[PDB]
Amino acid sequence: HMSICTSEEWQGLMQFTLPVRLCKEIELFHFDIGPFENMWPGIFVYMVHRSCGTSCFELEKLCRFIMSVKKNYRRVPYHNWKHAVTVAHCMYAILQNNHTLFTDLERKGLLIACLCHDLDHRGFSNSYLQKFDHPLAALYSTSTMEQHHFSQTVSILQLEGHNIFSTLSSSEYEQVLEIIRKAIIATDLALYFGNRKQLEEMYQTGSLNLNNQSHRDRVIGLMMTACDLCSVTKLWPVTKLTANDIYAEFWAEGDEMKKLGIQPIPMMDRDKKDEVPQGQLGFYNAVAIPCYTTLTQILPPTEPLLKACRDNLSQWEKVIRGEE
Ligand SMILES: [Mg+2]
Ligand SMILES: [Zn+2]
Repeated sequence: HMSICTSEEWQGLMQFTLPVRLCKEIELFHFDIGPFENMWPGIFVYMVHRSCGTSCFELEKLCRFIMSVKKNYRRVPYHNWKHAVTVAHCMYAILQNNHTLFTDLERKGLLIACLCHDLDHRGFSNSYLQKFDHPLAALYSTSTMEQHHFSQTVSILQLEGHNIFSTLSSSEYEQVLEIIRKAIIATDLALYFGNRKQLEEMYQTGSLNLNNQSHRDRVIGLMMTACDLCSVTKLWPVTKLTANDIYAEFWAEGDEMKKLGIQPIPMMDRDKKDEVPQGQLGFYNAVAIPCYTTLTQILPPTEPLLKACRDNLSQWEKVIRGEE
């Protein structure tokens, strides 16, 4: 059921060399992978090597894994291969700035979880799947697509010559799969609200403790949200172009809902584009800003993400004032 890369594809990646000029840019939070499409797989290899080490994974298996992952993302407007690499780069930047707070196993697991976190996304939301009783909603009662993404991740690792984690001890192997499962499930925004509220309380009361596994799981979960939403932390033109893709996907879902006799929420209605700026303001105030605010309190080095998010909030406010 999984697509598999070709030999030409993974061998090509093995020989790829990242232009020297980008080495410096990739370390920055605001880096936009957009203008370097042919280099995306190579950029991921580079980040894994820098964060985890050039020998952390057998190169041949890592290249097969990456190119097969790319082949299992669909040609949808937003939850595609570009989104996966963008989210993984944000994780790389967060890890580089907070390196020793995380174990080697966590860094490998998180970069991989980010690349695979939307695997086989079809362009439809959990709301849609559950509303119309898709088979996936029966199999996965909550966090439907996310449980599916994790299942797809395991399926790729099971492809011949694709298991980049086999060299881990049996104990660490189970530990990394759990890190990945929890990280992918955390990308279900439905869970973010409670996770952020809990973390803020733990932080403020001083009970937050990183040697407490349940606390670590929650911090990692907020990092996942922060990376998944990072388009709001790029330079405005980038943030604006990405929003176009996000809505293109939403509108296609809304179109299907109308065919089934259900009026879509305004956000998914292509006939209600005038409501988008206010909708963005609402998302930033209720989701994005609080997310990066709490992440910055827990991990000070991530402050640049919050500053960028605040700048974009101001940009959406300018749009509402008619200053676009
Ligand atoms: Mg997702
Ligand atoms: Zn995502």
